[PDB]
Amino acid sequence: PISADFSEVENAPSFLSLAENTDEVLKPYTGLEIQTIITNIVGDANPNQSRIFDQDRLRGNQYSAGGLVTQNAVSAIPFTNLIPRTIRVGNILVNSANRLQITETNVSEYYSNPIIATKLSEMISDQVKNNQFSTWRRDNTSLQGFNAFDIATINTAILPNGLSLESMLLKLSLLHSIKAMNVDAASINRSQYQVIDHNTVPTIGAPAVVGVNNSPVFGEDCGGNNPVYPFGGGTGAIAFHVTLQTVPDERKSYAIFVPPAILQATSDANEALALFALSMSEWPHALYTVTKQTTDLAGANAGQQVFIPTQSTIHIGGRRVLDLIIPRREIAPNPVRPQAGPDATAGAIPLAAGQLFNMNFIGAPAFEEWPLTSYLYSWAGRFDITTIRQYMGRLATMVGVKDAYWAAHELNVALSQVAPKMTTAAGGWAAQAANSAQQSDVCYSSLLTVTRSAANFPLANQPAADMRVYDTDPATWNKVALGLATAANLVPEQSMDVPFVVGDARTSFWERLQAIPMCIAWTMYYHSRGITTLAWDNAYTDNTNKWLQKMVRNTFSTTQSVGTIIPARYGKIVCNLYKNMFHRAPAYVATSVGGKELHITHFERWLPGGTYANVYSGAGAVVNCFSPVLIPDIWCQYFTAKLPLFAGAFPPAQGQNSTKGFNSKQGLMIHRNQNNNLVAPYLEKFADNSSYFPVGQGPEINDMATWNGRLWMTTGNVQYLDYSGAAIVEAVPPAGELPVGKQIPLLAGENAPIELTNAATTCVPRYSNDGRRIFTYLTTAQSVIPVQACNRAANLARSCWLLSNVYAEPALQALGDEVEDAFDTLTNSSF
Amino acid sequence: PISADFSEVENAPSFLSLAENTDEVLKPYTGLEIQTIITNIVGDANPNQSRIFDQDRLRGNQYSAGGLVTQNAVSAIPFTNLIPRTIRVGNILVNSANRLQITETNVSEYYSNPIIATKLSEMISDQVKNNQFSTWRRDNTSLQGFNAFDIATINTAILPNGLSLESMLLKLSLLHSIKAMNVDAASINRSQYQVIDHNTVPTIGAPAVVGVNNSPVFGEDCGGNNPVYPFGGGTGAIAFHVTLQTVPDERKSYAIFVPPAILQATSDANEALALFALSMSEWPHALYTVTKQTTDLAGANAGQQVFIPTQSTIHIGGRRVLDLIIPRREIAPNPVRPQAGPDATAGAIPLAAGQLFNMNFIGAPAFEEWPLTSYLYSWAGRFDITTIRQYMGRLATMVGVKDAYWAAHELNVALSQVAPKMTTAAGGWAAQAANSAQQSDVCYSSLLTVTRSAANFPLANQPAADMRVYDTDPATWNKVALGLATAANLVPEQSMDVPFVVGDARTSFWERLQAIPMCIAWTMYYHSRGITTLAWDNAYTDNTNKWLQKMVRNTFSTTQSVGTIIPARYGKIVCNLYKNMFHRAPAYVATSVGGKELHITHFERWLPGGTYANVYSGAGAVVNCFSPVLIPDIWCQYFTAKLPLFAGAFPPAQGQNSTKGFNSKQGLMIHRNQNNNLVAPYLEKFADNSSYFPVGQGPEINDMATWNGRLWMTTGNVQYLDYSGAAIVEAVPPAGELPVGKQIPLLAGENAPIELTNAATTCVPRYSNDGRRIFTYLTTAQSVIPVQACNRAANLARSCWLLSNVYAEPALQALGDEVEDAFDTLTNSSF
Repeated sequence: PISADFSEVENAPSFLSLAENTDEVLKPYTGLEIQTIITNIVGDANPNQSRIFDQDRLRGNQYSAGGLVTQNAVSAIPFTNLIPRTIRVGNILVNSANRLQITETNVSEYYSNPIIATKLSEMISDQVKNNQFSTWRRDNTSLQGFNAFDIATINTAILPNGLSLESMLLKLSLLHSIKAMNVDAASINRSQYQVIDHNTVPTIGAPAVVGVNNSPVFGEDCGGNNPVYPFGGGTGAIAFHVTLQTVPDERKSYAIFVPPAILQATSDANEALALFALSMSEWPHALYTVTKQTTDLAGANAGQQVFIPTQSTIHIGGRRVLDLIIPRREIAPNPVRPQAGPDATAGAIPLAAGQLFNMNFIGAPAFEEWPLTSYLYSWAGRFDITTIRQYMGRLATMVGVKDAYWAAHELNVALSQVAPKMTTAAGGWAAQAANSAQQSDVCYSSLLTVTRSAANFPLANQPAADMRVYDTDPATWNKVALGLATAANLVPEQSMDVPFVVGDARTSFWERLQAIPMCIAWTMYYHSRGITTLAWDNAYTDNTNKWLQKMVRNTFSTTQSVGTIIPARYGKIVCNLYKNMFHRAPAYVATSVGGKELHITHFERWLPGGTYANVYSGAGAVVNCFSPVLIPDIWCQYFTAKLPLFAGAFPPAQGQNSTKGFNSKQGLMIHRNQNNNLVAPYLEKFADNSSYFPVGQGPEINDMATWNGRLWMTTGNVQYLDYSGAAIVEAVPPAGELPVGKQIPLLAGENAPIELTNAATTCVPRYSNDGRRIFTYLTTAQSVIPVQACNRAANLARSCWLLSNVYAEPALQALGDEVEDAFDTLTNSSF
Repeated sequence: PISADFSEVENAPSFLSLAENTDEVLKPYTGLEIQTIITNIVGDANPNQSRIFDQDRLRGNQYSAGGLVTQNAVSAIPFTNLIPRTIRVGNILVNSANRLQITETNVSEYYSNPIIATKLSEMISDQVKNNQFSTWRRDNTSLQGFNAFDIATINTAILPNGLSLESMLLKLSLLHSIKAMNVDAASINRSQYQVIDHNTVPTIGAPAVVGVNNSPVFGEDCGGNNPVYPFGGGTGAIAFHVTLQTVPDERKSYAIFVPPAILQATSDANEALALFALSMSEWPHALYTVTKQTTDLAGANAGQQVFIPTQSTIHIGGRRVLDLIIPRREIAPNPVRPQAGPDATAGAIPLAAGQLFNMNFIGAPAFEEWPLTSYLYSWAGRFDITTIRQYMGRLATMVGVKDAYWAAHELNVALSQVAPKMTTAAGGWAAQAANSAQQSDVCYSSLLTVTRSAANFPLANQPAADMRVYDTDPATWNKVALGLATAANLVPEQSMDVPFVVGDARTSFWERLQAIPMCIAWTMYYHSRGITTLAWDNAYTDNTNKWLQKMVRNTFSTTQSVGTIIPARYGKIVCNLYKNMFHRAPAYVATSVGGKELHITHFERWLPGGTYANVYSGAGAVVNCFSPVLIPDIWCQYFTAKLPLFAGAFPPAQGQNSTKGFNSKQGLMIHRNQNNNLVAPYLEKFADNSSYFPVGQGPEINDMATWNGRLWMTTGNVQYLDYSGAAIVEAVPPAGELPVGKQIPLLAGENAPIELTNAATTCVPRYSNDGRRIFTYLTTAQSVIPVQACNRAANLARSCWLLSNVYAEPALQALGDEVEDAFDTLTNSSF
């Protein structure tokens, strides 16, 4: 919450009390909490009436330090899943001189929720089979579409993991988030076409065109019609078998049963084989683009920019050769529909390729492999989000897809909503230049720089992994999609129990708002202890200060117990800084060591390797200091139930008292080194007895003093020196300049932020790369009013927002269970 | 205290309740109370870390009447003991075209705390002496360094006064305050080199050079090496005798015993004869200068200004011929060390004079007189404040010097910290011009103009006395420094019991802050009744209005009872306006009528003769009206525990209500004379029934109406006319202009005061020279919003400071009893 006076800066919760464990069961963060503040929609659903195109930013009055009120001053929503591979430089479109930002997961099978053979599986073994041991009979007890010698080779030795529908449901959770950009124009913001390319105005009118393999720079049309995989040059292979006898002799264990519940006479019914073959194989199969008509700032040069979404750059899968076994009607003996296959058509795209598809091959003979990047390229303009929604409802009737899609969905939001770093400026609204690394350099919500590609596409290098995600194995999928095994995370449901995000037009708006509390929780994690940006980068193996290696060691997921993931320590600190600070729990998955079942969130599955949230200067130079700051503060304050005390709104100037500090009555002291000219704030009592941290000590979490340090570097002329006033190794901003948010184009009657209002002031540097303590200093002449404001005998004029705090309770309808519809109050006893 | 809202303007204490008698014992005003607000030092002692050079002014935010906030706007500390005898005119140094400001005391012996012969004195009489009346023996019962016929002529008829160590301890309290300007550069402010010469920047680096008899203008090098006294051309005479038999036949009663406790093998031990001969004789012996390297505003013309401190212009003593009797070792009969004198050396300065000292004469023969202005000129570069401190500790071991030095020290502060008058301007920060009487015209803290010299130096005119101070007689000093008499103010002590100001580098900073509550108490005395400046000047003998003669008659110390000072009436009003308003008592001395012992402060020992605190206009013209206003208001408000209601901060504009007034519900009425155009505020009910005061009536103390009169002359267009709107004899400021504080040079990021913020608004004129009442008027058109603000139906936009009230409790350590030092916790039972 933002502050009305100093008596609620002072009576704000601490960090240690707000990072404690919580035993409450909390509702999921739906993204509607930020929505019902920054838009005209407070109540309920609105089809096309609510113009979300214009409602894309934080708006409010501001109050300057000089006593003036700015009327309509805006802060951008700082997250988008769209990297502009065509940049508007000099009011005209040119190709990007920048590589594409790629991520990579760490897909591996772990001990999920345990699995058990059903009464059908004990029925096949006990009866039938066991009874063929006396009758000399080799009859067929065919289950629904498969041979008895196909079920008999699967009702066998079961792996003791249990499956997690996570990788296939992130691919479904991911192509959904791509294919939901072409829904309308007044349902997708214009700010999220302007987050990186800020010299750009997209248009109401023509919607976005979600294309595939048509990006104009650095390869990236990975076979525009001769398609390969983007990660690794190769085309894969798919084969549609009717028996396991046809799978040649080599694979036969990798063979995936397509269950007959996902293909019924309810849809196109042959697109569902492509969503199944796309969920089970590999992401990405192709490099999707989003092309939209844009215009420059005044509006002359209307062209079409090419974007590439971030979730088409996430390398997940490792299954490139699929052998799919198809249900054979009711019951038939083993044999162009040889054995009564319902279908296997190619698609809708003509696809002149290496096997030369013509326009749409209908073919399910015995072996006869196709390519897989080709077979998925043909079904790349057909995957609209309504079809994905009803496919999810057909999945939900046989397995439990409610909680696993929401965990996979905020996994998508965790590694897909990606934000440009910062720019250091004095006032408000600085950005970068065009055709430069600094405009396109970009970070996660975890304050962690996204790796861009090193060489031209399709890639042979395979960069380091970023996140540990699970996967469906084919061998357990073949028996849980067939009634032969069951678990507690796999209990089936109805299509009403599909989450609200699926098949809705408002996903590109909601998913960029779900990523803001992730960066608030990581932002408050990285700012309680200020280790700049250099003592985070080369911190994993520094032989100085064993404390710092323990910090970076524990933050990441590098431990195990039995064959399963032990989640990270200190990512539960971020999770508790999410549940306490937002009163809403993030979605976990299950992992079991043995018996004991414990929970791991995207807060606990990151991996080491990679630099952190850097800040740039006005001329593009690196200012690796402060702390890993991303989005501007007011996001890390206003949209918050309980923000810890060191991060706080400087309260408005009401009477004679505006902004004060914390003095030696709270256990603090002034540093006051060698020279008489520069003095430091009221830091801790340990600050004068250190000067360099001991090899197992770090910055003590004091929010009286971190407040009191950002209270001094808001003055506008500070230097970040030393215990003795000497320089540091770290790059310092050129003046009294702070990291400030990204500037987007304005509208009519709508202003830019004024002075340290769209800034990030909380990033107080306290721990240099060398292990020495960083002190913020002022001249003796220019520190009298800050020292007396700490002593409550003066006041400091600071700028603020003129908003008020509401923070409503959760709705739990979210446009996803509108079961009030009159035709099921009467079909209600039958459920 | 400054006001948060109007409900604490209204609920402020009155004048009559705040001038009442108080029975509390209060702590002394140490000067640390102003310090712990206007500087970075709140806690404790700081050797050279704390740069007091830059921490020399009141700093804070301001709020204009137009709703704007000024960030760092400064008010100067308006007191210094340094008159610039070299003025920087046109960025370059020239000699002053102005005479030197001189004061003069009224040294006389009064009935102090009574004195009584000890057991040693009754031992000399009863035994020895009385027993020589039977034995025909003329033996020597020598006490410590003197003959028995030297003690026998002093153990005699004792005067019934008792001595007061006041004149010698003001001379010691005075040369200390001169010789503490050469301690450092970052321990003395730069504002106090800029109080009169405001076109000047002194430098960190080279310290001040405390010279002697080297001033370049109007004589003032009173014998640069042939030295005379500055007050009266003459050189004096000193003689170092060993017996009273050598003192020729003429003086012999004026002969001063030098006690052997001030000269021990602990120091130079011969400088203490010069501090003794300087305490006992005459002030000043020479005209000390303080030369410091200064630079102009931008910084080009680095030169050295010559200053003369105010306490080297205070004429105290009347003893020009000293005959000092020296202790003769243990025991020896009467006789270049003839009779075992320890020493009598000349000094360190070569001193080509009328007796022609060469460099350092060591000489104690029998009579052989030296000059005294010569003997003290040689010990004029050696009196550093550490030696003065240990000399004070050697005095404190034999007599009680704790309370008498503090009374003599705030006597020094009372008649040494001296401030330039005012300049009338509309906004903030007006000063005077260079090489003009008006820049150098200057006042006490008692709102009383300092007399400058009439003719060239050494002076034969001897101006009128300013203050009644006591003195040590030699005849009682010869027996209280010898064990023959004792009193209650003379009980001996330890060197730990020497006050904290002695020998510390921070005296020039602390003494200018001790003088601010003196001028607050006198400022609130002179403003409760507004008698302008003309009915104070020629008010002592005006045959009109017997009330006014009683005011000026009683304010000054012109009464007696028995042979001792009766202190002034109405200076106890100022003393009670000090103890009630500051919760800290000023240091008294003792005077006894007989039996009854009563107390007289520098508040009760001033003398008539002399003009009062005039105000100048922008062009230098005299504006003798208002009331004797000196320092700007915020000093007479913020640094205050309980400021009476007529002086009050106009509260800040918070909501719709900012500043209101007092109407006929509080017993007031509007004057409303002959013409319909000009109307006056809500004055008293007596204001319309007077028009001229009766010959025994004066302005009734009403703080509802004095507030309401400064509430109208803050508007910016008033005239001070009459009962009928006619002019007055007094000089009126040229427009709606008020007396405003002195402008000093600014620093980086540091502003000037804006509009009536560094002003003195409390000086409401209410009593003309003619005995007629002065009314403040507005036009009928421009008085509707003030009248309705009095009726609480409107608001007035006034400017204010954005500070807050703290006013801490006294410390009582003050860097003067750091007895916690580990080597006397173990030597603690032995004290």
